[PDB]
Amino acid sequence: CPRFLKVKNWETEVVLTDTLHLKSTLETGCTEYICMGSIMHPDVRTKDQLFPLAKEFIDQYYSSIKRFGSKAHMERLEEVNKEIDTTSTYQLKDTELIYGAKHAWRNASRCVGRIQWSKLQVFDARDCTTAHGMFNYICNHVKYATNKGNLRSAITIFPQRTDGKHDFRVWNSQLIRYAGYKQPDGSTLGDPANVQFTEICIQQGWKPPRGRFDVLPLLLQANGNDPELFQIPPELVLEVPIRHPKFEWFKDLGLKWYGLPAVSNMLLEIGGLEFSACPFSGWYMGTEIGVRDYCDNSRYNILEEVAKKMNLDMRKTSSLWKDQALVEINIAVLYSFQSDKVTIVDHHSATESFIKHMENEYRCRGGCPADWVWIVPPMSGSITPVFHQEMLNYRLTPSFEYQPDPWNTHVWK
Amino acid sequence: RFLKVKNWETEVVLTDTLHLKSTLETGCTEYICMGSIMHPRTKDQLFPLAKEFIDQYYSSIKRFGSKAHMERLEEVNKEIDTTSTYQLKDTELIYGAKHAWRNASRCVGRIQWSKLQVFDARDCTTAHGMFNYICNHVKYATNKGNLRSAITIFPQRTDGKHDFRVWNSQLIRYAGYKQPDGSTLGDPANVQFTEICIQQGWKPPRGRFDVLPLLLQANGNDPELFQIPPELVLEVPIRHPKFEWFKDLGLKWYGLPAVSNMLLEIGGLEFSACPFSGWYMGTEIGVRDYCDNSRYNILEEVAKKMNLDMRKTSSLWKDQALVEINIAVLYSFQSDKVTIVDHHSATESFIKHMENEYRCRGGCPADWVWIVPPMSGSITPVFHQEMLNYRLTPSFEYQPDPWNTHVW
Ligand code: HEM
Ligand code: HEM
Ligand SMILES: Cc1ccncc1CCCNCc1ccc2ccc(N)nc2c1
Ligand SMILES: Cc1ccncc1CCCNCc1ccc2ccc(N)nc2c1
Ligand SMILES: C[C@H](O)[C@H](O)[C@H]1CNc2nc(N)[nH]c(=O)c2N1
Ligand SMILES: C[C@H](O)[C@H](O)[C@H]1CNc2nc(N)[nH]c(=O)c2N1
Ligand SMILES: [Zn+2]
Repeated sequence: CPRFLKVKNWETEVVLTDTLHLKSTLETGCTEYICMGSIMHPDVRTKDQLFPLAKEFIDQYYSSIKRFGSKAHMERLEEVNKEIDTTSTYQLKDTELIYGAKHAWRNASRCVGRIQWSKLQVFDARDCTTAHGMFNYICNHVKYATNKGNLRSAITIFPQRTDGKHDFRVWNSQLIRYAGYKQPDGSTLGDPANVQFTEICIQQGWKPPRGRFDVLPLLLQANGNDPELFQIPPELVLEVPIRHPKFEWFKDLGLKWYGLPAVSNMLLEIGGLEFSACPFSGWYMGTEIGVRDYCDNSRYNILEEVAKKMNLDMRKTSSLWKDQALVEINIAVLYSFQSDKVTIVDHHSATESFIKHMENEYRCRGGCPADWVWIVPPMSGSITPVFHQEMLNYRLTPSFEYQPDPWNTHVWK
Repeated sequence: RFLKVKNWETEVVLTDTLHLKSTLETGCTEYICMGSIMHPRTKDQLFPLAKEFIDQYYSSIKRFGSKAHMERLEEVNKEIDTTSTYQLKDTELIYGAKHAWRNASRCVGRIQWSKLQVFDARDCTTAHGMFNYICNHVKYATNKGNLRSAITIFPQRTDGKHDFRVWNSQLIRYAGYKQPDGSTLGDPANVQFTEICIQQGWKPPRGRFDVLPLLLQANGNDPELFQIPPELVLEVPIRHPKFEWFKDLGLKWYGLPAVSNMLLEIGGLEFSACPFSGWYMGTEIGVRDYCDNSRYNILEEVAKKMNLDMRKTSSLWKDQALVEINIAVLYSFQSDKVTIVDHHSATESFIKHMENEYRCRGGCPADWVWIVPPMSGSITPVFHQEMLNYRLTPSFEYQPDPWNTHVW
């Protein structure tokens, strides 16, 4: 690998130089003969595996606070090494945990929102022992992050993995999501994405209202025990009914969505340590709701219904009736959130901010890993600046990772 | 290993074995992906490449290891020995050109790959000859609006000092002019090429949509200017089926997209002039040509006529105007009976093509970054389709612009 890799923006002709890729730690899935850039996803660490991973991270941390090679750095190194040697693992200091979480976000190549990476409230939940305790921590997170509509990014970090048989897990994919119900006739009520999880909740004892927008209960696993069900207090769940500034009929569609996107099924990796329960939240880019949640054929799938209300010619694809309806739905989502003073960002503003962030990162850090396939929004790609921006994708640690769904691996007691 | 690609909407899983055939580099490594980067002979080099190609050709016609196949290899080897190169048979040229298209990972139009009219222009020696061949291509491909895919192939590279080149990036394009007030008139993408034409004696009309002359280089000589006969240049005035004011924008485009600056590589041989043409997908014109900030950049004017509120981005005024412009382009071509395909129909055909290719070929190299359309991405099926990208030969390649190489 050459020391300097250059990226060009084809619209501005700006050329940036990447050196940070030299710090890449993991595989992308690509090789010199194949690219897997559009592939969605292309037992514990031993003492000897853990040693260099910890040192790599501790070095990175002390370099970041301008104390590299200091007495405190050398002492922390020795202390960590001693701990790994005597206990097969180690515990992060609060400072290091905070640094690690912010950097996992900073390193998330798929995230367009990273200009915000240094403003992340970190909740240390490593003292948690029970599902009830996890419930308490999660409620506090939701309330803090929601902030009456003035959303604040946050992460709550539960105890790290030990032997792999005592994992903390949030079984939910996001803290707040809507149930989906498969009907005897093959139709689906609610969110089809969530049918499997909904069925699991029902089996565990959840009594479902069986509506279109039912907030799912939390299914929480502490210390490897069987997961337990909890209802999020509804006053903590901020929702926005969707209406359109021109179309008075849009409200009659009965759509709404929740304000807080809070992904809860990822794994946070810091210094070789694995935090299998680390729910984090930011705020929405409008297209996540207006394009994907509402218009994906396998999701709420509303294009036809909206197009019919718009009196559109739906006989030919070339009338672009779908595209026309898609825009109006996204206008409505943004309009409804702004009207209710719930933080949201449009895809133009978000990508423009991301470009500035990327330029700053190249300047101060020597690069910014970015996954074009994910960064470019799902509508109007080329009229956003990110479409024209060459990117380099690579994996830096600390990082957020995918992990298997817990019902697939859980040993029921 | 066999690699699986999944469609996340349909849950269809395909199995790729074809990638195992590639030997050319992608640009990525195990540690860095360059998937969004635009651009990541000798006798000794020549024979194995030739052999590789002759082998797959005789395999494709189910006569691998035949007397014909063996005689051909023997023939090619002697020819490389005694002349430092070799000449393709007509059958081989056609097979190779079709497969370069078939292997073009960035092309969403590949369901048409085996329907390609190949014009053999390897006997051409002068720019005048090049002009004749190109006029014939344009006339055949245009076909009064019923567009037909075609490629015209000029003599291959010999020593690199006698290249045939079409200096135009496409056979038909619009001039761009830098103005005193620092603005650009016409297509800003073509400002440089336009200046070269002017320098060489082209008298510019200095309008918004002036069809550029052809600038043609034969056998490494200085390029020469030619005017395409205007009756051969099919154009479409853009109007809108609802907005009667849209025609007042004075917009038009040409019907024939004919890319002329790529290099066609077959069996180690390099065809530096190989203009090829198909037909448009509407977004090429309506989104990129018309709405790129660096191109005609019409969103603001259009949004004005639509009386949209343009104070805040979150009104999505850009997205609204964008859809209407793309409706106009499709409507206009269709009303004039000029072949064009919308991004919905095109991507749908591409998914079917992928399925065909996995079934009969073991895979289909595809570049998601290029395949997904520049508007309404996730409401087309390719957005949800995992793709594998790898490099197969015969292929179309980029080459440097001739004005950065040519000594006059
Ligand atoms: C502050 C506002 C934020 C915005 C506007 C934002 C925006 C986005 C968007 C639009 C995506 C693509 C999601 C999809 O299409 O499914 C994404 C992905 C991602 N975000 Fe951000 N994000 C924000 C905050 C955060 C925070 C606070 C974290 C972690 C601390 C984070 C970590 C990630 C990760 C790891 C991904 C990749 C997800 C995956 O691969 O499934 N983001 N972000
Ligand atoms: C017949 C109808 C066709 C359609 C609708 C079509 C569609 C497209 C589109 C939309 C692109 C993206 C181009 C861009 O965004 O600049 C593309 C790329 C490409 N097409 Fe096709 N195409 C067609 C025929 C052909 C033919 C006949 C050939 C060659 C014989 C071809 C070879 C290529 C190549 C090499 C690329 C990649 C261009 C690059 O890398 O710059 N296509 N196609
Ligand atoms: C996991 C999966 C598999 C197949 N299809 C779709 C998915 C969903 C992708 C999950 N990632 C969603 C995600 C993650 C982090 C986010 C952070 C902020 C934000 N606004 N949205 C996010 C959205
Ligand atoms: C030339 C260039 C330089 C820098 N960045 C970007 C580019 C754009 C690449 C141009 N490719 C255009 C192209 C190629 C083949 C096509 C075939 C059919 C068709 N309808 N359009 C095509 C359009
Ligand atoms: C096949 C493809 O990789 C897949 O559909 C991806 C494309 N890009 C994406 N980009 C974002 N932001 N979110 C997604 O879910 C996806 N899905
Ligand atoms: C940076 C990025 O690679 C570049 O803008 C690409 C993105 N995808 C594209 N896709 C198509 N079809 N055509 C293009 O010119 C581009 N440009
Ligand atoms: Zn790659």
